Amino acid sequence: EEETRELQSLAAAVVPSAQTLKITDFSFSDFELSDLETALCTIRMFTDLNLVQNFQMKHEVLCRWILSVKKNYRKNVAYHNWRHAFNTAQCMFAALKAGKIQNKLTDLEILALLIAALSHDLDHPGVSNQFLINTNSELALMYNDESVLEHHHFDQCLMILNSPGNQILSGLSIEEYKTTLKIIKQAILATDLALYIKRRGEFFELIRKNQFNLEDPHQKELFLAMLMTACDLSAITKPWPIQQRIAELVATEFFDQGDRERKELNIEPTDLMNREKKNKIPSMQVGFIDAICLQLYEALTHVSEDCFPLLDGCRKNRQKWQALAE
Ligand SMILES: CCCc1nc(C)c2c(=O)nc(-c3cc(S(=O)(=O)N4CCN(CC)CC4)ccc3OCC)[nH]n12
Ligand SMILES: [Mg+2]
Ligand SMILES: [Zn+2]
Repeated sequence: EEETRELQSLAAAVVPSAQTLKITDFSFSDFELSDLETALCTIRMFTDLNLVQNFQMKHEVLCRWILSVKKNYRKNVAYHNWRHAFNTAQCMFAALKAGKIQNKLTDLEILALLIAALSHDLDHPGVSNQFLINTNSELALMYNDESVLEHHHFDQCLMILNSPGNQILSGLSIEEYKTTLKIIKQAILATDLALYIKRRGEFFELIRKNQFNLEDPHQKELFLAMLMTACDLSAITKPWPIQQRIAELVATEFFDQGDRERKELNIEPTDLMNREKKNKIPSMQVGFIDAICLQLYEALTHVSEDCFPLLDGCRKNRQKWQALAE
């Protein structure tokens, strides 16, 4: 069995230090790492956040769970694949450690965030929520057109967590388990950009007015959602060579959806899904940064100044894209 071999290889390998793996760096790149190495990085993230120790995770179970998560991403989807999920978790790790966000959260919240980050795009088909609704996909029918992809991702997450030999939450009490699942679901649903756009104004206003208070349960939940989005979109903050590469992957996925819309819906795709409008990418990236990204990274820096590198990188990438749009 090809999978039992993968499991043994992973379980027997040494876990290099966080320093060696560079996973505390906001500028981290997975490009030169093998699949096995990304799995080892993932073990190191769980380990250095004290999750293995505090929740008594069995090494073998953690290894299998990480392998189940990775295998449940589609290798044929250009951007929303295991590497995106892995990078999102890495950004979460960096924000918690280098950005000092770990001191503001509970162990259960950190556990949920890391699991959620790794699991948030599980089995992503490479098409948008609106595409799924307009084509009457089984997913859209299943979830009544509401955060379709995100409900699917959480259901896939739960399926992995409840499957034999992958139960990494077996060391939690029942009350802890129920709490953790509730947070994971909210954290995964938060990655629906429509929900981010809907909820972020409250967060930005609380920050502007110096009223942000993490002891208020609603504000804590709001913050966790915002942090999920910050990590989900973090490729936009990477050094230029990395961001330019990831942007090509994002455009590939979009153009592939546009091809599907041409054949299956017999429509002309919008500019962002139109491969013929490839020349417009730079201005669309500037638009994405201005409307979606910049305000979030600005707000996060007010929460913790040590998260500044995310804002800095985002600003630098805006300058490079704007230069290419003239
Ligand atoms: C859903 C992809 C979110 C995302 N992550 C990253 C790193 C990127 C990136 O670099 N660039 C794009 C990105 C975002 C927009 S957008 O802001 O206008 N917008 C279009 C519709 N979408 C999806 C439903 C919401 C926002 C437009 C073009 C984009 O990329 C072109 C390569 N989006 N993106
Ligand atoms: Mg998603
Ligand atoms: Zn994502």
